[PDB]
Amino acid sequence: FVEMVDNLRGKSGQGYYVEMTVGSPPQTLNILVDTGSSNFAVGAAPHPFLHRYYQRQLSSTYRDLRKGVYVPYTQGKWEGELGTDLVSIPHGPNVTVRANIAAITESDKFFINGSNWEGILGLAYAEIARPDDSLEPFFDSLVKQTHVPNLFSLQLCGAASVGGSMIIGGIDHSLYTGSLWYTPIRREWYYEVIIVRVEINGQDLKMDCKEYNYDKSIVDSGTTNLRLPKKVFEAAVKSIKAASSTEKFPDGFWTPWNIFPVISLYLMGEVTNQSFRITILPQQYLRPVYKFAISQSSTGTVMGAVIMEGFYVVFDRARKRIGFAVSACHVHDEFRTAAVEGPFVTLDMEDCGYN
Ligand SMILES: CCc1ccc2c(c1)[C@@H](NC[C@@H](O)[C@@H]1Cc3cccc(c3)CCCCn3cc(ccc3=O)C(=O)N1)CC1(CCC1)O2
Repeated sequence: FVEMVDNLRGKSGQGYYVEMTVGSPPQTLNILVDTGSSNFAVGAAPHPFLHRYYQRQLSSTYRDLRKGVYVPYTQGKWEGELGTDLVSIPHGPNVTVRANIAAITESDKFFINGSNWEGILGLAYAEIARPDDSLEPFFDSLVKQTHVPNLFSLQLCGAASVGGSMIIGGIDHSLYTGSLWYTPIRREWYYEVIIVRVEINGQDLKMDCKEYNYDKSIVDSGTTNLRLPKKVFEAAVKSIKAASSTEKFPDGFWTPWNIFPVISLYLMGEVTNQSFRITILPQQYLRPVYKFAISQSSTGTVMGAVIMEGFYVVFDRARKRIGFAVSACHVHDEFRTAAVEGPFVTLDMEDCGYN
């Protein structure tokens, strides 16, 4: 999959994007890779922040669906006009597919002033597509229309320019060390997973595990931070504060690598009563602006770039599971390294999920 290695770019905190083409003749656009949503949407009008935009008038293969659409994310939102067109990924598989495309015609706090992307590729499932689950997401269209296998993987590498790889249809073994460990996708909407235990410096947070997944835990390449439910964030911060008593930092805030604690999330494994743990280092959760990149949520745990930059993450849709392995590009020192380890014995893991 050599041609797909290093096909991701971005600036820190502004997301990771891949080059795509849309229309005939092909119009090149940079498109955010977002496992936390399910719509393919591109700027279609001359917003002043945009380097370029989709011009439907130039495409002979454009088809109008004569239907509006609107997607609000955590912070921004857009509305637009649904249609279909031919799409490919220059540094992806050698194929062209007819996909649904939302042409964005109005937006608020969505495009970023100074960013180098013009659209978003929602890689999650139909259940959360707008306006409804009948709007087939891109990856579903790709798998339907080609022989591309039903999985993709992400190696997000970080550094204020960032880089990475999206391997569509497979796994590049040179991008990770050790073994992949798989956690089940609990339900196909977001990439929802179940966290069964949390350790700060190998010390259990000792919370009811249901709190870790209240109301969701998801894997989201579109989110920068590791986001934790407040009751879990509260307990997480408390322990991180204690762990790091050598120095004091102000309340609002919430290089000496060895002073900061590693954080371990234990994830439901593939077998009854079996889990595994992923562990990140301070170099993952201390990101240059350093800013502390763990935050509160009312919408559950979001394993964003802070988690994903430690690991090669395989979205094995075919088998309804997500794989984690230590990333071959992750930043580490002579002392410590990000880790994926197992098996562990964990009882009542099905009770950790919220209903
Ligand atoms: C289906 C639409 C939708 C609606 C709500 C929503 C989500 C998705 C979940 N995923 C959010 C993710 O899709 C978006 C994508 C995005 C949108 C605009 C810009 C960018 C990314 C790039 C910049 C990344 C910075 N950043 C983006 C988001 C959140 C935090 C954050 O730091 C964001 O909304 N990401 C994340 C959650 C579900 C749990 C919280 O909320």
